[PDB]
Amino acid sequence: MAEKVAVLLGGTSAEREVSLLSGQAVLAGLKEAGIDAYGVDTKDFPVTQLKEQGFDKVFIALHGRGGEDGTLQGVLEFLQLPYTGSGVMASALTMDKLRTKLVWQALGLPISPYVALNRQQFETLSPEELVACVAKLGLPLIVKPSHEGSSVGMSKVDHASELQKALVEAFQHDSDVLIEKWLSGPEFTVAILGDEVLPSIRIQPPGVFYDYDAKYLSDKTQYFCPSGLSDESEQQLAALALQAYHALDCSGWGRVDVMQDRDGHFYLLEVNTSPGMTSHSLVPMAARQYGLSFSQLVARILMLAD
Amino acid sequence: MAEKVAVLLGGTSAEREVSLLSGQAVLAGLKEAGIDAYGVDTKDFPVTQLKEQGFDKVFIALHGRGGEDGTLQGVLEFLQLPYTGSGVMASALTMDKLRTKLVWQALGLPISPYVALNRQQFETLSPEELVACVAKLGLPLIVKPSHESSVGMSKVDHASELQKALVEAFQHDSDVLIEKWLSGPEFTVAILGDEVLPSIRIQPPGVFYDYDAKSDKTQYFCPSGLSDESEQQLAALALQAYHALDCSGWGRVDVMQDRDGHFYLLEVNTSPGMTSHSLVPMAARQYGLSFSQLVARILMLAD
Ligand SMILES: Nc1ncnc2c1ncn2[C@@H]1O[C@H](COP(=O)(O)O)[C@@H](O)[C@H]1O
Ligand SMILES: Nc1ncnc2c1ncn2[C@@H]1O[C@H](COP(=O)(O)O)[C@@H](O)[C@H]1O
Ligand code: NA
Ligand code: NA
Ligand code: NA
Repeated sequence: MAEKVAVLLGGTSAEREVSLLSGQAVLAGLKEAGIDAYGVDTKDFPVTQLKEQGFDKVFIALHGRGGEDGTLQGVLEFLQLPYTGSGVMASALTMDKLRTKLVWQALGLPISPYVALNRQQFETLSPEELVACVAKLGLPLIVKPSHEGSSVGMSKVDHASELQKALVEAFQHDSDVLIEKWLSGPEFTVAILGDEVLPSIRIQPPGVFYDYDAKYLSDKTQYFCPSGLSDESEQQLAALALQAYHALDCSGWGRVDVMQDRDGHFYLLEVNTSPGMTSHSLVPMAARQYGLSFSQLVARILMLAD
Repeated sequence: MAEKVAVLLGGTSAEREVSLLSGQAVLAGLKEAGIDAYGVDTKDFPVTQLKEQGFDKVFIALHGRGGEDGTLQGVLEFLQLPYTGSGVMASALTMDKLRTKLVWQALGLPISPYVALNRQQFETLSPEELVACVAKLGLPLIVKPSHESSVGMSKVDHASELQKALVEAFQHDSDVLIEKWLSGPEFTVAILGDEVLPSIRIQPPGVFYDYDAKSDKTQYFCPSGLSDESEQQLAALALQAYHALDCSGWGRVDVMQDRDGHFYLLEVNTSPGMTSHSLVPMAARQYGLSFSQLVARILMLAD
């Protein structure tokens, strides 16, 4: 019989409202393609019952916790249902910004100079020792929790005297914290669809961070596709992005986040393994510039689930 | 109302028979400690219904696929049931010999000199170019799939044997590793929470400690023969390796020495065997734990 496809949407993360909109858009595009798709709001329906309900394949339009972090991927693996996007390991690994950075560094891929600190060091070290620990990074600094957490707990530290309060804030959210040399920007994202690298997008957040307000709420964020990069720089960025995505064992689709420093060198930030899928979200924008309609995009993502 | 504990055992992986034994043992030990535990053969009972069935906490005594690789951990995270051993990421990461190696490498942890090949490379490059890729490693070499001790491993003694090995490895995975051969001896270090248990020296019948080994020629030595000072160095290295991969609860770290007596990290196993002939129970005996104490302490680390 024809495949019955579940579009997982909404859920219970902070990104619920955006996921409802992703899932709505995905459903309409699947419908336009003639795919027998059904919206499943996982706040109300347990994912562990999908095989029992008669689904054959899963389109993941969830964002954040319980959607893009390996938990859901593990449930679908247990159910033996094919599903979109990256597998368990890559989905979880991409949430862990420390271990993402370790993998990339071992491979020789570029990341901003940084220092990692765990809670037992933080409790053991004085403020002045903590300042000395990061002095090699210069000023300003970015301090963040190591794990992805809807953008929370990050600070830009302009003076050494401010480090302590930034560490206290970050350690409210995670027991590993990262202190990074500040990158000037600009910021970019590079969508990946199976083998294919899509046109980059330049991202201009309204504030210091491309955070939850910037990504999902504000109209002040600006995006540029094409990005403005030269052909030679676009080629270099594309190859870098694909290397970063493979480094983490990603598959199906995703997006790689990159920033430049003052001299134009690219640095890798992270990979998003369940990107927004509203009609004007990044991946649909990159895909339209590449030549795919929204419908074709979601059909392709789904064809890559096997 | 005492907590009701499921001991997940058997399942459907290649390791099912071993897992039945591990599970049987675990179940007996938990009950011996006063825990209200039940055996649950996951071949017959779906892990998705554990909460519906009234279970409060889970001891995972499954091995291999669907047991120690993150998939089960994802289901138990969804159900919000506390469980033994490492979480989703560490459980999955520890299956990937490549990305394990990369994490350890970036932290400055000791691993055998190696060269990683992806498939683009195998199929592009000619047999002579591939010999040349790994020249700097010398001889002899081990060739292995990045996932799965199972199939696909070779020992390569001359450059001319390499192609054959790369072909056997690439039947099984698209990241393949070529490493400098380490002389041994080989050791394993069980970790229980924060505590490192006494090391075990492992003498396999042949070249690999690999399943047939995990024969009845396989020999284990505990004490391992290391000095107190080396045991301390090993214990610290092992803990660092385990924490590097985000492991928790318990597990086993596999390490080898080289010709200069330095230790090199091999892998971390996140759901170890618990049979009468298994390594973690032997280390636990050596530390002065009963098997019942051992399993209760592992369960106590689940919350
Ligand atoms: N080292 C850095 N320097 C400047 N901006 C950063 C840095 N790290 C993160 N950001 C900003 O914070 C956002 C979220 O950080 P992250 O989740 O680490 O990518 C990025 O998309 C950037 O806008
Ligand atoms: N580089 C190496 N040199 C020597 N023996 C190895 C090497 N790598 C693996 N082995 C053997 O193969 C077994 C399984 O390897 P692994 O799956 O990488 O942990 C180990 O327990 C060792 O007995
Ligand atoms: Na992810
Ligand atoms: Na529109
Ligand atoms: Na594992």
